Amino acid sequence: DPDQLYSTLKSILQQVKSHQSAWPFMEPVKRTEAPGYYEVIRFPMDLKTMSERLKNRYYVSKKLFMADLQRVFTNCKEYNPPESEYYKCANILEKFFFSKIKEAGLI
Amino acid sequence: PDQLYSTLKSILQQVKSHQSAWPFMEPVKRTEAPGYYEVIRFPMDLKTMSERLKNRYYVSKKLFMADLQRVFTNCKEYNPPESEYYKCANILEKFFFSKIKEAGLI
Ligand SMILES: CNC(=O)c1cc(OCC(=O)Nc2ccccc2)ccc1OC1CCOCC1
Ligand SMILES: CNC(=O)c1cc(OCC(=O)Nc2ccccc2)ccc1OC1CCOCC1
Repeated sequence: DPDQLYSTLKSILQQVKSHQSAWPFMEPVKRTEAPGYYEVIRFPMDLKTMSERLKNRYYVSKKLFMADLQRVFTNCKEYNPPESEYYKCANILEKFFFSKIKEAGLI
Repeated sequence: PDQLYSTLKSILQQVKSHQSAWPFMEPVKRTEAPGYYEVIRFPMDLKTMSERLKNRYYVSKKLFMADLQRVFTNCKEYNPPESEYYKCANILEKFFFSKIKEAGLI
């Protein structure tokens, strides 16, 4: 069922975006704010871009959606220090993310 | 190539000796983890990574990172956020990233 998947992913993504630790991940990181970011990170990802991909019917499987969302987190942990606010936010939001996937029974 | 090999060996060994590595040392058994292999399609562990290393599979940083990252993401996907295993995954992942940055791999 394609619109089953779509509705579930929309719901999940929207809850992730509304989470209080989502703020670092809402938009493409700007080169002005992140020194040499696009030299280090070859596959940049963010929640805006994920919203568009969703709207564009790109997420035809769980696996694709997970991959982009995990990329958000791995980009962040690759680039930032472990005790930085952004790294902490990545793990809080990841925990939340997994709890919402488990809730939905996405399999 | 033996530059890469030595660096990866060193990193992997340090990861395996870390006090939070214990959940990841061997393949998870279906007897101990209900429906694990239904949820997790690409299982990974540090024993298996040691073998792959010895087997000269890790010809690039990217391949090594991928398998090690998979160890953590498998664990977080399957376990509760406040479970001991989930906590260990993040402690060990932090340690891991600090060691790869130290070596100038990523
Ligand atoms: C997911 N967001 C980031 O990874 C990020 C990192 C940023 O880090 C700057 C920096 O100097 N980081 C750094 C510090 C020490 C060592 C290496 C990198 C700055 C803005 C960043 O993007 C956010 C995008 C919108 O929210 C505010 C900033
Ligand atoms: C990386 N290891 C695991 O993910 C794991 C999960 C296991 O599942 C236990 C379990 O019931 N987890 C669970 C708890 C609440 C809800 C769903 C699953 C069992 C053994 C597991 O690994 C073994 C424990 C450490 O010793 C060797 C491997």
